[PDB]
Amino acid sequence: FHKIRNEDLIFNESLGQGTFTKIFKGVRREVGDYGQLHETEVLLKVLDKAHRNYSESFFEAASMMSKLSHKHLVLNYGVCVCGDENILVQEFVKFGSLDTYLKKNKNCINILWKLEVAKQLAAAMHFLEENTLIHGNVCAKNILLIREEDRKTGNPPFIKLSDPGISITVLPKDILQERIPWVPPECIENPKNLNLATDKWSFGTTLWEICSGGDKPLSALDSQRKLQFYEDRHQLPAPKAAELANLINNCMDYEPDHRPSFRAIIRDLNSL
Ligand SMILES: c1nc2c(NC3CCCCC3)nc(Nc3ccc(N4CCOCC4)cc3)nc2[nH]1
Repeated sequence: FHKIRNEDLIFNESLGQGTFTKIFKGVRREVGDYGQLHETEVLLKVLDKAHRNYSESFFEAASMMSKLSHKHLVLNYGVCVCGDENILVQEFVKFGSLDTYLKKNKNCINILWKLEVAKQLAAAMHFLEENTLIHGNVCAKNILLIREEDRKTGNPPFIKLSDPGISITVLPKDILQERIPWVPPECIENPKNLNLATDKWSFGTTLWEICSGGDKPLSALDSQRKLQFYEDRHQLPAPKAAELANLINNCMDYEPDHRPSFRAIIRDLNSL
């Protein structure tokens, strides 16, 4: 990772929090191409000091996203490690997270918008699958909107996938359980079971989110009831906008080997 000086980072407004993290908008002072000085908007992700013993997995998650270059993956700019502070410096994405956007605009996002975003997510996941790279935390909170639909020029929305955060292979079991039904049943059974098939299941859950106006599936269930939902081999209810319900259920197959390839998923989306 490129090291960024603490003195070159300005922290501004809080945008939210993740698992053991706090997230801020900020500014990076840098020398750009041609030696020109710039002050650039950036996303600053800060690992909680109390959880600094997770720093390796915190940074490894961003490393994954920088292994490859792709138009649908958020860019990492560098890191700042100062004292007990572990900071990831990333691309600031203008319109924020997809789950909040879907809720704010639930009454003016139509099925073609949802389909285009699903296709873009599937394109990203196909790229990762071809590179045998596991993401491990596909969810609408980890999708960011670079630009909105422009109905007048026929320009679609454009999304990027963000880094997965600290891996479910090291997180406390209670956090994995709270993340049902994004975490697949085999990973609840054994977090070592994390596999490319993991991301097909989570992709299904994320499609459910995309079709549900920012509702969170099973949010009314406490953790014990979420665990029992998997024990009973239940499926999520069809979204009211049900056009992708079959694909959701095909991806959320309790048998990992039966989940479709992302090539097959894209074929299904393109046939709609
Ligand atoms: C990598 N990770 C990113 C973000 N993650 C946030 C993490 C906390 C919840 C909101 C998204 N936000 C980013 N930008 C935001 C842009 C607008 C935002 N909102 C717009 C709608 O009104 C609320 C703020 C929020 C975050 N960019 C980014 N790159």
